[PDB]
Amino acid sequence: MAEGFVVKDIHFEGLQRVAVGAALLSMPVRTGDTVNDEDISNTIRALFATGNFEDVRVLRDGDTLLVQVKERPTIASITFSGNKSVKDDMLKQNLEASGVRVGESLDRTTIADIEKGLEDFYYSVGKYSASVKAVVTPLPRNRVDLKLVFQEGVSAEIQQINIVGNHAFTTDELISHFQLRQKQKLAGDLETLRSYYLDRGYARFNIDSTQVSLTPDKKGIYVTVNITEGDQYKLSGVEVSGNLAGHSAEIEQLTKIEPGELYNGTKVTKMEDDIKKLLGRYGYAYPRVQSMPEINDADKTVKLRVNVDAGNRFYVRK
Ligand SMILES: [Mg+2]
Repeated sequence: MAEGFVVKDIHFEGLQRVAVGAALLSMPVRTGDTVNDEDISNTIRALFATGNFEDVRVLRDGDTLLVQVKERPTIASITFSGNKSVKDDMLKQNLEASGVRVGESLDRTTIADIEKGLEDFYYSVGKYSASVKAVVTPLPRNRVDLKLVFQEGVSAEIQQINIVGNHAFTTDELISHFQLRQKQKLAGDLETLRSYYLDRGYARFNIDSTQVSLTPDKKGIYVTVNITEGDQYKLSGVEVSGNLAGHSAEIEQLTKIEPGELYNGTKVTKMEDDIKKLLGRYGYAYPRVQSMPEINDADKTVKLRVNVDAGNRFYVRK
């Protein structure tokens, strides 16, 4: 039951990029409230959850609730050095989708993760021995320069690949398509494998896991891909909704199909691209188009749900 004190006011220490107003709105307490250790735990927990801080302290000072913080440094610049097989822009992109980019905060605890995530990104191009080293340099105004040093290592060529879980198609049939029109890279093989099934009605197809064993000289790899085929599915309908910018009728006309035709992953992509192209011809250069299947295992059918948001109509007068 305890009691706790009544907050007469709140003092902050450490705020820099975080507005005091935004710091207060993110806190579960304000002046006038009676705060106890439980509330202080909530406040500390809440401030940390913003992701803005590297450390939060909250303690009573007479009638004042004192909030002391250590904001994450701001990433002023990211430099990739030593890479060549994979270019700067691609590495920049890979980090951006991973919560890391110039102008944002660097969570100093996640560093090892950034290094490992990049070394792994390298698996996408046949290099399983890459090593990445993050060099963080402290700047003024709590800023930081992030430099990543790469030793890409040797590329590995597929020595052998096995498929486990394929009954509908023979392993040789499937592998026969990994030889383009060593040959193709693993990443390409998986992409080809998936499409093979998705283009033939296997709406449930899934690559469950991929085991890759690197040879002692690290120049070859042995692959085992474990898949779940599932059954073939009939497409029973295509539903499109969202913000169609007054073109539902034309887009609706692009969802035309043969009721009950086989599900086909590629036709779906084509449909979407066709919708994008249609909206482009009206001033919309960046429309959001996503598709989610509604699978009915009962009678092996699929309803395709397409969401569309036309976006910003960009007018440019010369
Ligand atoms: Mg470079």
